[PDB]
Amino acid sequence: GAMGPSSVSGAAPFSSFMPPEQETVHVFIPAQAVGAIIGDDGQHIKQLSRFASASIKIAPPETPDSKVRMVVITGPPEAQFKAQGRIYGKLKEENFFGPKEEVKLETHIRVPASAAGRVIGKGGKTVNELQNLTAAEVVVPRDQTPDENEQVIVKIIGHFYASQMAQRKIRDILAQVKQQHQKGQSGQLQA
RNA sequence: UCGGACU
Repeated sequence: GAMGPSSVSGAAPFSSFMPPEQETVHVFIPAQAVGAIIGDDGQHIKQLSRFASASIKIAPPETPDSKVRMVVITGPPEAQFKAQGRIYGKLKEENFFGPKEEVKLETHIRVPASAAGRVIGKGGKTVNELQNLTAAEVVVPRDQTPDENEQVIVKIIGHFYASQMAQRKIRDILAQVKQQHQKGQSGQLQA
């Protein structure tokens, strides 16, 4: 509903719209915590957009899991690190579940189905390593349960410092797997 | 040494 005639035609058609084809993570916070993030004039979450340099979209009560709300963080690692830690710490400052409890969010990151059992380490090894030492609990889907685009989602349950280290290591191994797949023997023992 | 677990 923007009926702008646009009669002005400059040699430089400055397009004010931006396509968020950036790295998109989905992390959810309890519905009570959503009130703290969104509640501030209903724009503080949208402030995160420019602040974290990302396209911030908030989930309405659409999905049956509406006991929580999934936030759509579309942006580079800049936004991933900034927004994720920002909201994570925000749950702490808001004295919801911070002084008497540790904030435990679930970050969904994009992993290829062909590497689902790879990011979990050599048989749930990354879970043991990251949970015990880093306090980052990493969980994968049962076997894979893949999307047609061979997409699976792996969850990070922990704390800001842990989650960042975990998601970095996961994508670290992950990326190098796909590279090894391409620049190698694909996935067969022929020679 | 690239498998599958832990919820």
